[PDB]
Amino acid sequence: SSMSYSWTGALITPCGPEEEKLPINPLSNSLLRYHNKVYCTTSKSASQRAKKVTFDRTQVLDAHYDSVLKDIKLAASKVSARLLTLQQACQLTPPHSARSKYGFGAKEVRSLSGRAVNHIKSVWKDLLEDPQTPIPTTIMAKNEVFCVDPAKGGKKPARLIVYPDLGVRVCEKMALYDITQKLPQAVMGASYGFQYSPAQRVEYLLKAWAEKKDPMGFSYDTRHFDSTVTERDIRTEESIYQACSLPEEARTAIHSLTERLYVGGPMFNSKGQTCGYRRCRASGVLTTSMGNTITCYVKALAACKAAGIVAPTMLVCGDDLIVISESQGTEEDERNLRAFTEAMTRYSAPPGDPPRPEYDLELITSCSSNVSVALGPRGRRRYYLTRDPTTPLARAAWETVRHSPINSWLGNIIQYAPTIWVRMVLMTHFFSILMVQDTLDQNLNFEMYGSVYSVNPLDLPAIIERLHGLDAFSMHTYSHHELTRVASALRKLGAPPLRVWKSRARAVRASLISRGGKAAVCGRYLFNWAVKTKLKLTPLPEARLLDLSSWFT
RNA sequence: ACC
Ligand SMILES: O=c1ccn([C@@H]2O[C@H](COP(=O)(O)OP(=O)(O)O)[C@@H](O)[C@H]2O)c(=O)[nH]1
Ligand SMILES: [Cl-]
Ligand SMILES: [Mn+2]
Ligand SMILES: [Mn+2]
Repeated sequence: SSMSYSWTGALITPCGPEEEKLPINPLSNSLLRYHNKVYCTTSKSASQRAKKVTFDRTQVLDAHYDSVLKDIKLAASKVSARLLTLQQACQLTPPHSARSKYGFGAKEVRSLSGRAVNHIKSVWKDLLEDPQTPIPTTIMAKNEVFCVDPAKGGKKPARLIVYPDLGVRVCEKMALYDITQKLPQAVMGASYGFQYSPAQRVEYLLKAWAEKKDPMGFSYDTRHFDSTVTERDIRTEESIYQACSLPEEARTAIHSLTERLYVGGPMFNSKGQTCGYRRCRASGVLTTSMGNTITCYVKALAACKAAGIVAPTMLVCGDDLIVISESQGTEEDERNLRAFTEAMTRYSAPPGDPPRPEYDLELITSCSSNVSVALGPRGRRRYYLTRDPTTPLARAAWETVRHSPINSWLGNIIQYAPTIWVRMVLMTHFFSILMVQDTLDQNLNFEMYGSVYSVNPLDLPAIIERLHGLDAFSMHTYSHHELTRVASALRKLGAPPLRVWKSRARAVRASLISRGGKAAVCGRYLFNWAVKTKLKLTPLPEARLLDLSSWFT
């Protein structure tokens, strides 16, 4: 039995000055009017979060768990992984990664400066030689943007981010980067959710649904997952990494990282003051995503067995889970789900919201998204991935000296291209703004899973065809759920309604077309929905030539 | 902060 955290009373402090909202939002004040509703989480609310994630865990495992873990270790044993060289690990450091306390930053790391390389040499040697001394961490509040929600308390408190010095972060990669690239896929196979594009995720869920004689589905998410992860879960994570075939030196670093960093340690705020002690997942270590996903998978698969879920097909992404299985009748389904939740709760993975069984695929939300349905160019049902557009619209209106929301618009257009809210609202706004700026042909960054991809706005039609298919330009007759949710979100943020967007889009389309070239292709393909007499849209040659593999894997 |  253990407390997730203990605290000294020292504040969780900010890094520098927190971003200020301005009196005019010139890029987004034609998108929506209720800018008062759009806020960024700050260190100010960090103490409120701290309180909500500090609690006593008392975990109890059973034979279901023991049996699943056994099978996972076995599957792990088929993996061979290597150390990264110090230098390879250095080059995987993101360009703005928070600098070391020891006199260098990401720039020096990525260029293999001598002082940075030498410091990292001594960090690595010290990991091989001291398997015990706790490694210090910094605790920080995440800054992210949401729309106020009266129901859910108004403003969400900032999540807590916990990470070690840059020098240690490089070492983590040396020991574990290769494992992060191989282990989840080896132990989960098709259940590993991170490997799928939106269309592929959709295809997978539909496939799973059609395979059952009488399907039932549900989603699950753990409340404050990192805080629920126990010291023992983390040692079990090690035992799973150690089941791979590894060179001896990696075994030793992995063990030291586990005991000195991953299982816990002292936390300092940005001012250097002792803040607390952690006995749970540090979100910010290399193993955050792999560890979350695997430990979620272990618990959830064991809980399925404990609950009597028949013929489970799982999709797991971090602490986000969908299970599609054979219905045993709604009465047993409901009982089985309570047993599932009970087992997860024993396993120290308690729910934010209790799960419930569903028998219609539209009604299952996971990873903030859900499958919906519309009609394609030949009048066939077409399934696609959508989500509540509230957060995307709020982020679309985050505009400060330090931050442009244009990249946000782009990321949503790519990921959610077939949706009614992207097609009618975000595409219309994006193209209008860039045209008026005369920056249509300037490349933008599309950010995904921490990676960044340079995209030209005028290549979107090819990109969208490749990622979502040509159907993405002719979806119509969207679902009641989706029409309702979109209209409501637009009202809530003070944006024009869909019919006004349709009028704006007509004019955006005509302006694009009038420019000829790739712009006119954007107009014809991306806004064929806006005109009375549809055009016949044919496969784009450039789309065949595209390889977008890495974007969603 | 990590993916
Ligand atoms: O910016 C983020 C968001 C989430 N997570 C990790 O993913 C887990 C699940 O996140 P979720 O969105 O379900 O929120 P939580 O379960 O933390 O309340 C977290 O506990 C973190 O370990 C993270 O590392 N960074
Ligand atoms: Cl069709
Ligand atoms: Mn969660
Ligand atoms: Mn989650």
